[PDB]
Amino acid sequence: MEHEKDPGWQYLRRTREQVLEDQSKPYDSKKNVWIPDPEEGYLAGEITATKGDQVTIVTARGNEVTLKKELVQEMNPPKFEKTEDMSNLSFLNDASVLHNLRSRYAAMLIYTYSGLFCVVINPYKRLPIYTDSCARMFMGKRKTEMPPHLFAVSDEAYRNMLQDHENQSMLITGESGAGKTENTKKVICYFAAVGASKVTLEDQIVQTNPVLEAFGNAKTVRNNNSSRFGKFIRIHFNKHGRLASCDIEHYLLEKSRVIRQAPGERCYHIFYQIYSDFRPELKKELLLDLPIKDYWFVAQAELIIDGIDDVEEFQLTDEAFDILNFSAVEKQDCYRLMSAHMHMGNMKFKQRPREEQAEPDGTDEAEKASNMYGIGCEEFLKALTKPRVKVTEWVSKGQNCEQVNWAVGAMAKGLYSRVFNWLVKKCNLTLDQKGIDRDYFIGVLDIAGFEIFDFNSFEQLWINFVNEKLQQFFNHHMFVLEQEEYAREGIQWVFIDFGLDLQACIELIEKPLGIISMLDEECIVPKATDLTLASKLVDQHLGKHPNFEKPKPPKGKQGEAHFAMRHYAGTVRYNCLNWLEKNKDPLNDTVVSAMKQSKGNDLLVEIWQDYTTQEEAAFMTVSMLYRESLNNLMTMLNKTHPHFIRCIIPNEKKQSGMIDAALVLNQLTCNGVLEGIRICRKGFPNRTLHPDFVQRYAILAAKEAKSDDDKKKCAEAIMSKLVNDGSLSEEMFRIGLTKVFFKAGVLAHLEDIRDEKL
Ligand SMILES: Nc1ncnc2c1ncn2[C@@H]1O[C@H](COP(=O)(O)OP(=O)(O)O)[C@@H](O)[C@H]1O
Repeated sequence: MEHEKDPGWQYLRRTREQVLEDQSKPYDSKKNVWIPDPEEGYLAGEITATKGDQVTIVTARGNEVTLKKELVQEMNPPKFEKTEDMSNLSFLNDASVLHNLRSRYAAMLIYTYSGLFCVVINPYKRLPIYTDSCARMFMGKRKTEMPPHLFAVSDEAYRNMLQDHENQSMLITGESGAGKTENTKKVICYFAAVGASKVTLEDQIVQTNPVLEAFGNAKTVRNNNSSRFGKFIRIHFNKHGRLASCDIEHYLLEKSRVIRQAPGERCYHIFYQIYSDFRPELKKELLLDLPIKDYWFVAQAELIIDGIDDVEEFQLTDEAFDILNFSAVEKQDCYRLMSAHMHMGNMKFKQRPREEQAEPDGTDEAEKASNMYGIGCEEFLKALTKPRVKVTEWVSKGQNCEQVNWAVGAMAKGLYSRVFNWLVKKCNLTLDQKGIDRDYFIGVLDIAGFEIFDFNSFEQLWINFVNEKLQQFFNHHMFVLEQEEYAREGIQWVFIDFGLDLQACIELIEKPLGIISMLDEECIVPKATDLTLASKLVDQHLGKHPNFEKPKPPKGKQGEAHFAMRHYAGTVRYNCLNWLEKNKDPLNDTVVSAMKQSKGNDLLVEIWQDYTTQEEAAFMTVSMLYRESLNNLMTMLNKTHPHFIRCIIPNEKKQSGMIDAALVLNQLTCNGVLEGIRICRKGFPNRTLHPDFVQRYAILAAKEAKSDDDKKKCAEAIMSKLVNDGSLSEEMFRIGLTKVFFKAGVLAHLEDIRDEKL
């Protein structure tokens, strides 16, 4: 044809010869089954005997086991090998979902539908499925008429927007390394392609990527180019489909990374880009006269990334600034602040014997940082070692070396955070051009899933709270669609909103004197500590809220913990150490004041404009800003039609084609996929329009099938015969106004009788 000529088609759908070979395997619906297996998650076997509540099974490895029947899962026939939408399987169970995804992944078919979910398993290699010619194949095509692909989901959202006159959202989730960033970039490019009719808006949208990834992405153990911030990117269009504008919102930037690197990790890419040989004189202008290995804040672990050329990356970043209309002075002032950060991390201090007051231990690095900030080194060091506190008089407050080091790290994190916020805001101004009406938008949300670590803190609480909200959002969306379908089919049975399954945990976190409220209140109580917070939380909730628990003893390498919560993804042990400090984000106000007075670095003055000093003043916690931000995100998502992309990391080795079955099953458990298949299975997983049912099953009831001119009455007549024959129960189906609805396993049984009689 023409589809089959494109190189991407072999990575989208098997040939007829590969399919017939897939379907050419021995199979007995009553013999071949799946059993639990520690290594492989599930293992194929054959029932050789059955005895009451038990079954004897020879597994694929040859051994013989005896199991309770409740552990045995039905295996799908080979005609369902590599099925494109798993809600079509005859048997909707965990073992079959795992098998189908693994079979597709082995053939580098990385996209699979699962009803409302689009699952994508990271290929860890280049696939030719994202080219212009591949994208054009999906434009205007019915999603059900094309193989699974990110572009089919994207094009359906775009057509929905135009035909339904409603905003859309694309929610992309998954663990670190699963593929979120890559999918997000390709979605944005697809929308910029379909919405495009001497520097175009589309060009500038794309150029945000090098800038935002230089300052917001870093090498981690899990991912060489890990985005350390969540993001919501809205692509605005007029009512004719024309690209109009784009805006970006960022969430939870990882601030600790600019002062600390764990083994195997790097700081944000930008420091190594600036230092690279792309612009050799830049190091000299920035007074970066030591090897990069000697700058403590960026050199605690790795300095290079296998496969990444920081020279070429910096060229792309430096050019992107220009394309995005940053001025030469803005760009240089930005680079100077990055230099200042590296110099600050190398400043040393000491105390003389029996002195509590820190003094500089040499001043060369402080002078270089001050030069980058455009301020005097003496006032900078005085602000740092002897800050002033208003109490109606300015008093000087002494600092020891521990306090100075704390203050330097806090300043460096808060200054970097504000540079990043400024880069986003500047991008947003560039991308907001005159010309095209902003009638609708599609919002792309890319943020990490649940995080359950050995040690869970304030940052994990917020990301897990976010994901409770997002999973409830999915559950509610699924519930509304089911309810609306039954309603218009005249089959309404009354069921409770699936989103209520997450509401108790959400309330524990978000209600008055729930977790966040108690933190906000305690953070301002004189003499309060992390321990008084924790006792208050236990006092308010333990034994009164079922999702609040005392934590298990530190098994394995779990740290100490003050309380535990039962999240959607499991039980999380939280440690409240430093939560009061994290919630207030205190800075050295005297240092900020000196920076806001700088005459040598206008960008430095700009990025502190959101901060009010003591002198300017003469309360908003972090969680209050986060709560407002999340509430605004959710209010907006609930005024859109959402689409769901679930990225899966296949293994821990960045190995293409290899599946770690335990790791994959765990993600499918925690990301809603397996629970969605269960909920599907327990309802009416299958629906067939009356005419197609009549043609499908006439042979089982040929007189009934032709008994009436009205196709609905013919379908009813067939079903009445099956119920009369005993080969169907009235409970197993429902006749709708336009479709027949089938409980789990009922359609397959009807296929069995149809094939037998055939
Ligand atoms: N669809 C894909 N095609 C090619 N490579 C991919 C794809 N998805 C992920 N990768 C690879 O895996 C790495 C991690 O993916 P990424 O999207 O950065 O994960 P996440 O953003 O979820 O942390 C990428 O840098 C890239 O090498």
